[PDB]
Amino acid sequence: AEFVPPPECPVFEPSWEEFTDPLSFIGRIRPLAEKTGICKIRPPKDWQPPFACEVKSFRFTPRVQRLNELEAMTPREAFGFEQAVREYTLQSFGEMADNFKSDYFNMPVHMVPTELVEKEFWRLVSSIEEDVIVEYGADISSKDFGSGFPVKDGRRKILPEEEEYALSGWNLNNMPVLEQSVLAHINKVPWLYVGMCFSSFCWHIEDHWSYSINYLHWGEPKTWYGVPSHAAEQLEEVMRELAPELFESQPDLLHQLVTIMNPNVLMEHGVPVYRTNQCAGEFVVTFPRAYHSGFNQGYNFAEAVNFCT
Ligand SMILES: O=C(O)c1ccnc2cc([C@@H](OCCN3CCC(F)(F)CC3)c3ccccc3Cl)[nH]c12
Ligand SMILES: [Mn+2]
Repeated sequence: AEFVPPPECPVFEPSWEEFTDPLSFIGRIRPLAEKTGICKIRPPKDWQPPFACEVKSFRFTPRVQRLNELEAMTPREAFGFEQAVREYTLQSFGEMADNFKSDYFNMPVHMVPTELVEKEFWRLVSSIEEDVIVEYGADISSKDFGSGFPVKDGRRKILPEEEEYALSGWNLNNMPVLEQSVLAHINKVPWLYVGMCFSSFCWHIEDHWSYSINYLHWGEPKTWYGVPSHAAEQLEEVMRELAPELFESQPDLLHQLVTIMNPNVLMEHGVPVYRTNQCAGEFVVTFPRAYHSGFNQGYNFAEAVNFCT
């Protein structure tokens, strides 16, 4: 009945020598990590970049997420107007996020086990008797208020001890993003995610089957699920069988907007699924054509970008 957590994805703790070049390190761990779709990378203990976003002016209107919107398809009066719209600052969103989680679980936010949030999230996704609605500060461009990493673009002050992180190859602004093609000779910045408890992203792969790298700057963990690329067709077949028939004929780019599926359903159909809790200061790398999904344990701040090799 209750959710069965998938097996854990690989976690790498590179030494300072191995941490010199990201693409070199990802290329070496590839024989294992590409068989799990996702992997987690813990930087050395003394690698701690500062938070370089413009906090005072950081404002956004998050998207409203109804956890059980797909199950509800199986209409309500005045549908399409369920939730009033709120604009937040970073502070007011965190106050809302902490108040929501502490009130939902009736305990301090840091005392809620990650396994309980995970079990409750997937129960609410399939629940028709309880309509839980959360908000997600998703797809906030790093050009709006700056990246979470320090950037030497002469827009915000950089301290001498912070210049190492502005020049680091693990700075998401310094990842290679230019794909090779003939059209590139004839003729992208990171995105930010401000999460709260139960805010989520559904199953998808990246454009051009690209790699992606994800960094959690601060906050409560982000729970991930990943499927290796050799099982990509198996996942799409399970979707074709069990996803809502009204969305069956939709192209992949549109279907991926609502490809919500319990990982146990995929595992029951023979699809290998791996999980991880990405904590503050840790990287998550997704490999080409590796389907991934997840949700946030609480108030946190993430940065993500697609990169090419
Ligand atoms: O939230 C995280 O941590 C996280 C980690 C990894 N991948 C994702 C992907 C997303 C979301 O956007 C995907 C599509 N957009 C990607 C960025 C873009 F600029 F190209 C514009 C299109 C999303 C997807 C499905 C349902 C809800 C949400 Cl919110 N969130 C992720
Ligand atoms: Mn993604």
